[PDB]
Amino acid sequence: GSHMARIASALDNVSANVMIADNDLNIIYMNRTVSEMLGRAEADIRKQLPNFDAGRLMGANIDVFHKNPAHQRHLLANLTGVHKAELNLGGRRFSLDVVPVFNDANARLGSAVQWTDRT
Amino acid sequence: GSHMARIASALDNVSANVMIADNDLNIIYMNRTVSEMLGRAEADIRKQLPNFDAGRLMGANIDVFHKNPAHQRHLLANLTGVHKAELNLGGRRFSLDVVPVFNDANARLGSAVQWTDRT
Ligand code: HEM
Ligand code: HEM
Repeated sequence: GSHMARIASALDNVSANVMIADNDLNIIYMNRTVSEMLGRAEADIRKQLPNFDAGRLMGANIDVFHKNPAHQRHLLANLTGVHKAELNLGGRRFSLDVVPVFNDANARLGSAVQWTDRT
Repeated sequence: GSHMARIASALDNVSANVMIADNDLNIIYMNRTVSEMLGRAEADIRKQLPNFDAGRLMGANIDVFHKNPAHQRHLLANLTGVHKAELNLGGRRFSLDVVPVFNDANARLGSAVQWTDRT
């Protein structure tokens, strides 16, 4: 019944770091490699985001990590295909692959995001 | 359906190198990064598989690259969760994350494989 849960379970143990957000940009799943990766990156990320806490991402909204929350919400709300954003956080480089997820009626369910730590 | 076509399309442009095989172990989709990655690794892979051609992988059966094709077929047909294999090809190391793909009725459709070139 839940497509997001099916995708999360299938991807839980793959190499690719994958985080899944719902339509409100709440983080609802993180696979094992992404949790581990963000744990390692935590020190560096704090230099720019001092209150960032990797152990507390599940159930957090991504707003809090965005200067202008209205911008990402509009972009993300309107995605028809993959969006490749590139972030520099505290000296660390990340490529994000943002993948819009739909049901069989074309109704948007949320976003699957691949993280790649380029550094 | 087609669930595989949806998956292939959603992943066509992600960073993760992804290849998709059907129930008969025919390669039916390759995303962009996996094609490029296998193109770069072609010379080395030829040292061990002299007839390997990265440009001719689409539609090929993977039997041809396996010493005991019956082994992989049995293994793959029976997967319920991710299978993590490690390959050495012409001195190159690859991690494969093999993800069994099911429809919402639990009927197996094929296999999505993430490739990572560890070298
Ligand atoms: C939860 C950890 C996350 C952190 C720490 C983080 C941090 C950032 C930062 C620092 C920026 C740059 C602008 C700014 O700082 O105000 C940014 C931009 C952006 N974020 Fe993320 N973010 C996270 C998760 C996500 C997720 C899950 C998505 C999408 C589903 C996303 C989508 C975007 C987009 C779309 C932009 C700007 C897009 C562009 O201009 O290309 N973020 N983020
Ligand atoms: C298309 C290019 C491919 C090449 C060149 C390749 C090559 C190989 C090689 C050399 C082996 C080791 C067995 C042996 O040496 O005979 C192997 C094993 C294996 N292959 Fe692949 N293969 C490819 C694609 C795929 C795909 C798409 C799948 C999954 C659908 C797959 C699944 C496996 C599995 C399951 C094993 C055995 C894993 C284990 O026993 O741990 N291969 N492959």
